Amino acid sequence: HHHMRVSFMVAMDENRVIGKDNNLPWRLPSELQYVKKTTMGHPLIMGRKNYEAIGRPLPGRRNIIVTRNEGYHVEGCEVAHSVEEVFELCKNEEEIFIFGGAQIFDLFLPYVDKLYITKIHHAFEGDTFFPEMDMTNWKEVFVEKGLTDEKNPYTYYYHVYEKQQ
Ligand SMILES: NC(=O)C1=CN([C@@H]2O[C@H](COP(=O)(O)OP(=O)(O)OC[C@H]3O[C@@H](n4cnc5c(N)ncnc54)[C@H](OP(=O)(O)O)[C@@H]3O)[C@@H](O)[C@H]2O)C=CC1
Ligand SMILES: COc1cc(Cc2cnc(N)nc2N)cc(OC)c1OC
Repeated sequence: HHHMRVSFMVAMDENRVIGKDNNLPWRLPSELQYVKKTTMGHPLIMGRKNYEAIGRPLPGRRNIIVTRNEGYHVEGCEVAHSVEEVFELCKNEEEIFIFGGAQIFDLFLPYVDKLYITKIHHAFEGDTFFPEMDMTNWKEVFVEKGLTDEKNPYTYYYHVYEKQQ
């Protein structure tokens, strides 16, 4: 139905960990620079817990917060309460980025077209995971080594996948 391309933005470890105590388990500013680069001028779709961990709006992108809380408001952000209400707010967007966390990944699971996933080669302690996925009809179309250095102390790779509709 939806006219906008539903994309997933995620970084996860060797065991699909994406979260530790409502926080990222690693510090990788270069990966965030890639995220900022890839997502510029596009909607970011965030579960309320994800947004509040980030703490403030992110520049040059539509910020959309998913919550059941009907009284919930945030400055320079937009609040949706259902997948459909998002599709409404995004009815004229070309591409949209589901940005997390896990509950919000689960929610949009059946709608994903494209998949921007950063794979990190390390086993972090974590409580929050990226959902298991049926990769039938999916094709890896891109992969490249991330920048490892003093400020980015881990080995990671940028993967992009596309569902053959
Ligand atoms: N490594 C990565 O790429 C990423 C990691 N993370 C990490 O993941 C963790 C957060 O994930 P998680 O705990 O799942 O939190 P979420 O970001 O998914 O927040 C879930 C919230 O969204 C709202 N919500 C959930 N389902 C619905 C629904 N069906 N309808 C309306 N609103 C709904 C609820 O908000 P409310 O209770 O207010 O109504 C719920 O508390 C953190 O550790 C974070 O740092 C997050 C993004 C990316
Ligand atoms: C850009 O800053 C943040 C980003 C994220 C989520 C995230 C991080 N990386 C990737 N590849 N995908 C994602 N969805 C989660 C955060 O929570 C701590 C952030 O705050 C610093």
